[PDB]
Amino acid sequence: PLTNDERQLMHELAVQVVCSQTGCSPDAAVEALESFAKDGTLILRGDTENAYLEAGGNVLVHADRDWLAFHASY
Repeated sequence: PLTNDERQLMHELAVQVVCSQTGCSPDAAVEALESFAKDGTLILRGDTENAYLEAGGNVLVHADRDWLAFHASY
């Protein structure tokens, strides 16, 4: 399972993705992600190779699990 710090890092990467694709501000992107969370479609999951953050059935972020563990723990 993903740790709290790993989930936090995936959320920060998702905010970056939303800002990049929409030109919006980080606060705006956080609001949109929170809307997905309230609808129950903000899904964080992992397999032995990658972690994924999905919003509304679409993958916003995928990160190598070793890279994510390193950057979340150090």
